[PDB]
Amino acid sequence: PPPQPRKKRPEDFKFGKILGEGSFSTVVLARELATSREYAIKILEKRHIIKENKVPYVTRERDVMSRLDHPFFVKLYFTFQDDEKLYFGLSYAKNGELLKYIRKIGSFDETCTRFYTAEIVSALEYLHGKGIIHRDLKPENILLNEDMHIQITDFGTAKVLSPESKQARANSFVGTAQYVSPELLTEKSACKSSDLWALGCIIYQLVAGLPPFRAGNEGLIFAKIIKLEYDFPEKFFPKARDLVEKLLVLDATKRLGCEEMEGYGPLKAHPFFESVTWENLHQQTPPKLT
Ligand SMILES: CCCCC(=O)N(Cc1ccc(-c2ccccc2-c2nn[nH]n2)cc1)[C@H](C(=O)O)C(C)C
Ligand SMILES: CCCCC(=O)N(Cc1ccc(-c2ccccc2-c2nn[nH]n2)cc1)[C@H](C(=O)O)C(C)C
Ligand SMILES: CCCCC(=O)N(Cc1ccc(-c2ccccc2-c2nn[nH]n2)cc1)[C@H](C(=O)O)C(C)C
Repeated sequence: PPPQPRKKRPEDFKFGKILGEGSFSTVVLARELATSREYAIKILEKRHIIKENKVPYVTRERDVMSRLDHPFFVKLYFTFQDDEKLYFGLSYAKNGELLKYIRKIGSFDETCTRFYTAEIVSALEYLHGKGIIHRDLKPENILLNEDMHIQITDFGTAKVLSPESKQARANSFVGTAQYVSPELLTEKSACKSSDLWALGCIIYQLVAGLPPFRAGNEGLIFAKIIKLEYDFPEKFFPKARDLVEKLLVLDATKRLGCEEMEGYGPLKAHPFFESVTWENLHQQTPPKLT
């Protein structure tokens, strides 16, 4: 086989605190003894994922993450298993979820909204260029590294579209109610443009402090999405409002940035992004949130 480092094993690490608990996974900070490097190790119990029919999501996460090579994504460095567990060695995003910052500060100023929006747009341009739909983009899945650059995660519900068939639509029903696109609800398929709908909701949330479609329960949220039933608060940055209006469009072929709208060029050219230097965002110093 191709030359590669020795496969790792649990005894190669000292495990420390739990960083997160999921319904079928747990993430633990670990130090690799031989290097002193720190990883976030996602651990899944084989019996549990077998019983709860989660193996396809686990295999999907490994397959999609292994294809990514870009600074705005959590990195999958290695995987291994033992008799009871599967292990993913991921980069550790020390500053946690973007959602945490929205909640603490209430909403972002225009400079920070623009910067973080531009990072997300650049990450989506990369993903869509590889024919990958995220399908569950939301602030909880946009992590922040030590330098406050984004690290998008949660690829177990992502989809690699088939280049051989020029596949544009994916059929699995996945996502989170507040960010799900109208085409997934009504046509039961998603496309790359479904991520641009989620982007619109995220920009709105950064400025307004709440996602645009919101209610106590999921069904009520769905009813608002399909009617495009939302409003802006009064002081919303005007160019950001124009951008959100060009993303939160019911017809998935009419969202700025989608292929039918001639792609990322026109989206990056939107007036909200006038000052952005798109070429090397990950090398730029992020603006301070407070
Ligand atoms: C190492 C974890 C357990 C893996 C394994 O070895 N197994 C379970 C299983 C389940 C689902 C899949 C799967 C993966 C991707 C896409 C679809 C599916 C799937 N498979 N069925 N429905 N969806 C693979 C393995 C055996 C088997 O089922 O082969 C059992 C006997 C323990
Ligand atoms: C409907 C597919 C059902 C499963 C199956 O049958 N497949 C895929 C697969 C993927 C992943 C695993 C897996 C997941 C977690 C941990 C270990 C494993 C694993 N992988 N190998 N052994 N265990 C298992 C099966 C065959 C194969 O893998 O070839 C298809 C492609 C014919
Ligand atoms: C049962 C191990 C032999 C199967 C094997 O070798 N492969 C399939 C594979 C690999 C890794 C996983 C996996 C998924 C989630 C978490 C950990 C692991 C894991 N298990 N062991 N290490 N990582 C599932 C299936 C290779 C590959 O598809 O990459 C082939 C191409 C050589």
